[PDB]
Amino acid sequence: VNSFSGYLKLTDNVYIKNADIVEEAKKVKPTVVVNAANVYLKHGGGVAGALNKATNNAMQVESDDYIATNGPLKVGGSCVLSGHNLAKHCLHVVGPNVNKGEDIQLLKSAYENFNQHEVLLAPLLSAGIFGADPIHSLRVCVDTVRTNVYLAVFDKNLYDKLVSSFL
Ligand SMILES: Cc1ccc(C(N)=O)cn1
Repeated sequence: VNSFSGYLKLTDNVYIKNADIVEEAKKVKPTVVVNAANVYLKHGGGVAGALNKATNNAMQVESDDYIATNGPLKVGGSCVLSGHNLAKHCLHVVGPNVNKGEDIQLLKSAYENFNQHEVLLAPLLSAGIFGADPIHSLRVCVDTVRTNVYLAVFDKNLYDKLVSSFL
């Protein structure tokens, strides 16, 4: 048993809810919250800008030190950093950004990072301002992630479309 409430069960391991991932993280304090990161860990908008704002910019300060030491992530890659006031850990995962012309085949590689963690609170990778089709992102999630993932979908309209179109 875990602390996640109000989710619809899609599969053995994937759950979904219409929720603000920031508000969900603040309530649950999960072991792992996933950030929709870019390779530079520049958290300006969307899930990343919202998560970073909720940490009072401490996520960005930590991220800048990580990049100064290690250089940029790979598209499809990840790093584990602090969860600050939101979670124990933040898994920063880089899905391909369609609005930058990145290979959508890298979405499966991105979701494979989730398998290193038994339970995660996450957004749909490459959705929102990353430009991918969220229906596709949910299909890749279900077909790739084997650990227990609790998906937070900000848009109520999109949430309802994801549920009603799910095979
Ligand atoms: C303020 C806020 C919360 C959540 C998101 C999101 N999931 O893109 C964006 N902005």
